[PDB]
Amino acid sequence: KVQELSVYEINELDRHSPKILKNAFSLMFGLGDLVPFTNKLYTGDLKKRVGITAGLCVVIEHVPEKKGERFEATYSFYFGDYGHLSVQGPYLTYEDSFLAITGGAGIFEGAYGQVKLQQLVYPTKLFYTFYLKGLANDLPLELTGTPVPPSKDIEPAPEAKALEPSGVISNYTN
Amino acid sequence: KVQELSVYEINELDRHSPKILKNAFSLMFGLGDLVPFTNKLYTGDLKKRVGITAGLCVVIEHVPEKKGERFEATYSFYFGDYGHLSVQGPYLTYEDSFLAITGGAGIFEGAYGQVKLQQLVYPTKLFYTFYLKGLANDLPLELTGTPVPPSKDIEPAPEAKALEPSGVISNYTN
Amino acid sequence: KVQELSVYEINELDRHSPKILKNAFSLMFGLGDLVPFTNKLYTGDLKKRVGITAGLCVVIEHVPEKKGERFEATYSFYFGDYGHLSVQGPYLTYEDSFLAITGGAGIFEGAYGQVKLQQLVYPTKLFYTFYLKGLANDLPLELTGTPVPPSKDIEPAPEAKALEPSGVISNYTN
Repeated sequence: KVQELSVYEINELDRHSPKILKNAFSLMFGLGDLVPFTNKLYTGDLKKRVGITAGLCVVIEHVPEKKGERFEATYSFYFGDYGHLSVQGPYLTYEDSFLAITGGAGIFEGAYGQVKLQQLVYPTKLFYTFYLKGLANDLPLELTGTPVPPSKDIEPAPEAKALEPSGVISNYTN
Repeated sequence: KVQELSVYEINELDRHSPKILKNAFSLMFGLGDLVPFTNKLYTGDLKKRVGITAGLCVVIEHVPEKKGERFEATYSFYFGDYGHLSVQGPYLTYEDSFLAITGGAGIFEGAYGQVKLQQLVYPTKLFYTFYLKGLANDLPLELTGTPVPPSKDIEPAPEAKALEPSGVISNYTN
Repeated sequence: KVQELSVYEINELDRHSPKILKNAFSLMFGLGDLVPFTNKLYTGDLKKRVGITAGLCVVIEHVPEKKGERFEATYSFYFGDYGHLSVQGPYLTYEDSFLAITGGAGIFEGAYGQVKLQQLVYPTKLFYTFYLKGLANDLPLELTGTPVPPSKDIEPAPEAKALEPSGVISNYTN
């Protein structure tokens, strides 16, 4: 069975990220450019800080027709002591995409399926919906609150941005 | 149940690829050298352009006794509107290898198994056979035409090279 | 059915590894720094050389309060003619972690699950415990011997370090 899990990834610009290694033949982004990154991750209902994303975007090409870039991305999503999910696939700055769920650990051991990536504000706000298969158990209720509908205006709960106990999961990843 | 899917990956020299990021203290490839890449991808029967490969080869070592290199590769195969497959594992310039199928998306959601990489003409032509498990449905017929047996002299159909509708899949990746 | 598999990873200083690609503006590791690496891999009982590890550590952040680093790692474990296992996940220099098994090839085709990483000497000796599902067959007995108790003092069997027939698996990876 599929268990839907939604999360918001927010770049609050306080993690030295993105770091752009610029090597391409072109002034614009192009093959050769690498972007290691790490953003914050919140629950789909925006009530709690869960952890971080972490990994590498490999630039594949500039896409002038779409005024954007194609990256190939390899990264993980960290949920404090619950574990993590890993993914691989396309990040297009100009449109939504789906990535492969390559596996997980902790409660996410056995994870497979795909995840939808929706960019809400370039490059600071993204919304994901994992269509998760393979998990041993139902997801914890803490993570499965009704998601806030995605739009450019979303913000995590103030207590979650503030790292108050009510706004974080235990040992949220940082 | 295994569904075999074969494709040809061709470097037509028009995608700025490969891009070599040099760090090893050697005239030869060595650990430290990174090689982002993206080549064109055609059906196993060579009749249609499907998309591209995209990702990163990490040089592991030069192998003088084999006159070649070992890379560790993490990358995806894009099939236009159908989705993508992702892989991880060894690319040896000097011999065939098997890589892990880490997952997929679109029609390839749930994909697992291994893929055989056959190096046909270095560095411009490779032939792959995915031994695909976990797919929801039989693959579309236009992807499963009897493959052209691999040889150094294979060429995509002229319609596929020229990007005519009869020689491409819908929204073929570029 | 889960099959447990333990192996030792040792940096014997003869593979040019690790290579530190320094891009962060600090003397400390930081986002931007990339570390391609490849170490030797021995059985859990330390009697046999099996192969190598090979891949890339991406620095995510320095963790000064823990006197260590967080990396996001993408790499494979090579077992000679047996095949390989691929992983994605966290490597923290200051505490044990679990990584996702993203897939495998050979006897490891269909592999999934998670793997524990335990550092014994930073960064030259590590001990892993794979929790493997999905395999077609029971693991070969030469890989499932009782592990040597993990400590900073572990050493491969003399025959294995010297690459004598009795101390290696067939076509052990190098």
